[PDB]
Amino acid sequence: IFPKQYPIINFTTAGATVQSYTNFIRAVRGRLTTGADVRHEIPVLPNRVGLPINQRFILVELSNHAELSVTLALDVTNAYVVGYRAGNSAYFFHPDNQEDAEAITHLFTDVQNRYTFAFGGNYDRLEQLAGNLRENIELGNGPLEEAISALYYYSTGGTQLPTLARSFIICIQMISEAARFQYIEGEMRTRIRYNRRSAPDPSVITLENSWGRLSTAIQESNQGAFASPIQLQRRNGSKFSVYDVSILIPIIALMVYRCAPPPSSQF
Ligand SMILES: Cc1nc2c(=O)[nH]c(N)nc2o1
Repeated sequence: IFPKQYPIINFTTAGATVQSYTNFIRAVRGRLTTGADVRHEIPVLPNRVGLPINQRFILVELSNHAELSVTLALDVTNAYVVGYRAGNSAYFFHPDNQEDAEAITHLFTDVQNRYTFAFGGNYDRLEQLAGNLRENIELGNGPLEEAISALYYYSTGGTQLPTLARSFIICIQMISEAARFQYIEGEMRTRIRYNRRSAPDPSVITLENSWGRLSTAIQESNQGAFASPIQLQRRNGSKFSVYDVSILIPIIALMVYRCAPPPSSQF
């Protein structure tokens, strides 16, 4: 068979319970990073520069209430959704470079049908197709169920790219972004409990737009002190400035590898 299969984590849009989602995200997090290499207490993702293909991706099996199954391919280096497998058909986003395309040539290799989009799943482009911004795309267990279904039905015919793109944006935020920020995870949990389905408010949006930035600052921050104030956005849109790692402790969960580690302070 394929030289070792990447670890898969299951999640179903059936028993909508807060803890099931918490366990889901928790598993994904621990599945991505080994736990070592933490810049100022915050965990760091493996550097792609020396990360072998056999340690490049993670899979997430999404079961729908109507017994549907889709498997997304997450990139360990930054929880990037590269594609998915709808049964025996696979779809991947247009890679940004050679190495990535070469790396992509490993996911769902046993598929009878394999395809690659002309566009990229990156928010900026994905939103164009969806014809709606993230602030107009609702999140929650409800929208998630719909999303998973849409991905599954792409291969049949009833696809509609706008809907397809929107479906991806949902899965991305609820799975990937939720793992990146404990804060976002909480937002989804709040929704699920009260069976609430709503669009991500300013605070959530900004964090997504600042993941890499924060990762850079947190790593280059001497003794935790941020070299320059990073203006984040509050729930009502009003901007507030962050000055230290301390504030981000309960917020950010995972950081992308930026620079070389310090004198291996993790022990
Ligand atoms: C976390 C994450 N953000 C994105 C994005 O914007 N696009 C794609 N394709 N995958 C992602 O994964």
